[PDB]
Amino acid sequence: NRWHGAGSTADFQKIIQERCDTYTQTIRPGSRSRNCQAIRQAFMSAFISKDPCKATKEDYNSLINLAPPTVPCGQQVFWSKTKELAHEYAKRRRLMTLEDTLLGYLADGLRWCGEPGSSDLNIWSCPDWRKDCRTNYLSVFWEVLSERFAESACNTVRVVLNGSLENAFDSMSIFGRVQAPNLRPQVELEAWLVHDTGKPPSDSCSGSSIRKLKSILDGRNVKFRCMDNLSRDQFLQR
Amino acid sequence: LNRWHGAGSTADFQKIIQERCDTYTQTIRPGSRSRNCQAIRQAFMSAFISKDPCKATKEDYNSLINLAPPTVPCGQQVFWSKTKELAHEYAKRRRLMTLEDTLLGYLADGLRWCGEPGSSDLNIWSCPDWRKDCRTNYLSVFWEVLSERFAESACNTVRVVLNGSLENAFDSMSIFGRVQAPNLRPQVELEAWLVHDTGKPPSDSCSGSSIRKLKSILDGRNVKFRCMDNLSRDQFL
Ligand SMILES: NC(=O)c1ccc[n+]([C@@H]2O[C@H](COP(=O)([O-])OP(=O)(O)OC[C@H]3O[C@@H](n4cnc5c(N)ncnc54)[C@H](O)[C@@H]3O)[C@@H](O)[C@H]2F)c1
Ligand SMILES: *[C@@H]1O[C@H](CO)[C@@H](O[C@@H]2O[C@H](CO)[C@@H](O)[C@H](O)[C@H]2NC(C)=O)[C@H](O)[C@H]1NC(C)=O
Ligand SMILES: *[C@@H]1O[C@H](CO)[C@@H](O[C@@H]2O[C@H](CO)[C@@H](O)[C@H](O)[C@H]2NC(C)=O)[C@H](O)[C@H]1NC(C)=O
Repeated sequence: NRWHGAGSTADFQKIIQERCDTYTQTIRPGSRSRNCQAIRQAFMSAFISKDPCKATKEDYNSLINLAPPTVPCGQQVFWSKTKELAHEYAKRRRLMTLEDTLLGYLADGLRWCGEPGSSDLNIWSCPDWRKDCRTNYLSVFWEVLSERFAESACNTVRVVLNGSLENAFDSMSIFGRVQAPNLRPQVELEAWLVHDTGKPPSDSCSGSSIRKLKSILDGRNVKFRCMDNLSRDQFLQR
Repeated sequence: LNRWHGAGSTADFQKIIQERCDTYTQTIRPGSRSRNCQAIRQAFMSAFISKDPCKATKEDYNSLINLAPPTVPCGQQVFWSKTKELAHEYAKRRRLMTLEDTLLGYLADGLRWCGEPGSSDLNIWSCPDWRKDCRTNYLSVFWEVLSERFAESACNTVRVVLNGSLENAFDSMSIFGRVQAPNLRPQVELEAWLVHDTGKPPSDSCSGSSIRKLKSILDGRNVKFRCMDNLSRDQFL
């Protein structure tokens, strides 16, 4: 197919419904009950048969309202450029990243796109964010989910950043661009800049990029505590 | 066209929306960054103009709510039902926030609006009454959409000001009842303040039908509940 991105995950619909069952029954049973058939149907309806490069935030409002990415106060974890580590940290400390919310869990690691005049997914290729269009259903999903995740944050939240990069805070990242500026006001944020096993840090809490982050948080009336110069192992020990 | 049961659209609706948006974003609650009030007003108009006033859906307000979500800091939220004036004077004095203190709630408070298919203008003549005409009207749908997100957004300790004075301080069919209470997140703690007129005595209290009503809803959602009754209008304020 013509897009520069990999095609939709095979059997997407089955995966998201089975993941929904597993999540609602065995991961976060609670609660209030949710219909996973309805959630799957809402997920498909958001993007199926639509122009794969005209995704808007508004296409996802209904899906999100069925299961907002809300995490109990003091359990929320943000991350940027630290995928593996942040999730290991969350899993071990019993915390929740975006990928641990119902909708994040459904979509984590999946790919999807549709095609006008078709009720099927495009399993051949999907729009690439850089080569094709930013406004694609995969990228917009994560942007909008990220935004609501940031909005619903409460009490103490933590963020895991990459101390082996020149700028641990990337203002063009999803964290920098969508999450930090939408963080609920008056929450408290603790940041951990963590470096490879490995090697001396390339960024710190005193670096320019973190000062940029503090400036955004000052604006959101968010108290900020930053810790750095820790290796992955040292971090996971504290 | 004057066929509906409800008062027509507020005259100057568009001007009023723009003025209030400027006031809110510049003088009341300046944000950490700017919101484009022209864009907000355009989105508000586009939601309903030239549409069947009885075919409103929540989706019609997606763009608008995305421009200005009615969310606020934990512990800040004041809910109300049948206690508008009291609740708002309460909120003001304690520097808390009702829905009407959010950007969109502030824009829309006390206004009416509806359109008519094939017309680019508001219907100044009449608009659908939510009882006598249709529930799916742009005025009722707006408040339900806003109310739901505001309730969703609540965290830590939040409060609701009830009246009674009424045989049922908690009306299960009010917006608070259908839409707010049932959308509070688990572990949120709701304080209910049953305030009678003062005024001769009450009519309802933290014991009654109406509450086993509310409390029941909170239970089963995992919302903690504190009910303070036997309070007057002067005590409370
Ligand atoms: N500012 C407002 O006009 C407003 C309207 C509706 C709802 N709210 C939000 O919900 C709560 C109050 O609504 P309520 O229905 O619990 O309280 P009432 O005093 O019973 O009603 C307030 C106004 O809403 C109207 N109302 C109630 N149900 C509907 C409906 N289904 N459709 C249109 N209007 C309705 C009602 O007639 C009254 O003028 C309050 O916490 C606030 F957050 C605000
Ligand atoms: C900080 O960022 C770097 C760059 O992304 C990460 O290193 C990559 O990690 C992946 C996943 O293990 C490897 O497959 C790549 O080979 C690595 N790329 C490079 C350029 O080294 C690193 O894991 C991050 N560090 C922390 C502490 O999260
Ligand atoms: C409880 O409900 C009653 C009835 O709505 C409220 O009384 C009204 O208040 C307004 C504003 O002062 C008056 O103009 C109306 O005449 C009143 N209506 C009736 C039927 O009395 C009363 O304000 C509410 N009490 C509290 C504590 O909010």
